[PDB]
Amino acid sequence: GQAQRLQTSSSVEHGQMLFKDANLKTPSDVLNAFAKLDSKMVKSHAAELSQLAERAMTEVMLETDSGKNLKALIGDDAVKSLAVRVVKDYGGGVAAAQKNPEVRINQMQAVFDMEVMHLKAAQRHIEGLASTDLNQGVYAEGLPEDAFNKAGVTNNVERAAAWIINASNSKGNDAENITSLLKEYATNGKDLLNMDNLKELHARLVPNVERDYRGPNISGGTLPSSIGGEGMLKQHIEGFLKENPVADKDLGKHLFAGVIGYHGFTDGNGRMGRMLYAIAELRNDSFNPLAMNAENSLHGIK
Repeated sequence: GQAQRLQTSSSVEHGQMLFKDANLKTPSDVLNAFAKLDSKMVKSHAAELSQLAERAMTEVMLETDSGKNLKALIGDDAVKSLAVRVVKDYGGGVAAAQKNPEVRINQMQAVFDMEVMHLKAAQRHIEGLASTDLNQGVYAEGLPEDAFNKAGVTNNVERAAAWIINASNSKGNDAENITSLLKEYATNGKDLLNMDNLKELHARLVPNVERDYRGPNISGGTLPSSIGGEGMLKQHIEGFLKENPVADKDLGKHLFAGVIGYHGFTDGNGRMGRMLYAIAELRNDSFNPLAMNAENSLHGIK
């Protein structure tokens, strides 16, 4: 039955079962079979055929050169999630599987290639910071106390809170939450180089942010897809910053650059980036507020 077929390990066994064809050996073979289906069969099994087309298109896409390029950048889970959404958006469902799957597969490789280009453009800038002097020039430029700390507090945790609060134009209860979270992560020993930990912080810092999918920009824009940007942030902190360790006094900068520069969240990137910078600073017994020039140099967004 359909329920049995859905639990197969891939579209190949699923197709073999549904199409009663043991000669189907690849996901391309499965897609090529769609043109051969009689019209009544296509109507009576429309729901399952939509699932199977999506599974087979996804599998084909993950083995393309661009699919492997994305895998290299953001890893298996993230590329699979992305591949499914692109197939849903561009794959054309059962009707396109019947009529012209190769056209769809080609179009989706162009979508993936655009995404790869955009992630790599951010990556050149962000990983480039590991070879720049972040203590001179703009990378060093600071903010006058009076711009964010009118009250004139001296304790570094309160100064960092004021800086974050001012940058987010945060008020009342929202500002109190920023302050509480900062104190909490300054002292809780939680590993920042862990995307799960960052998503938990983000959820409390930016409550009821909307989590909606944003796909690759193929219109001229360079914004990463939502999945792509989150995958790059994850690989940045769990991979790049571990293989190429940075100095404690520079970690905040690299976290700030990574979050905002890769667009690691659907919203509240600025708040997260500043919160991670401040936490890194405080754990290094310091707090140096960033000049706007320095923020712009770090995240590289224009």
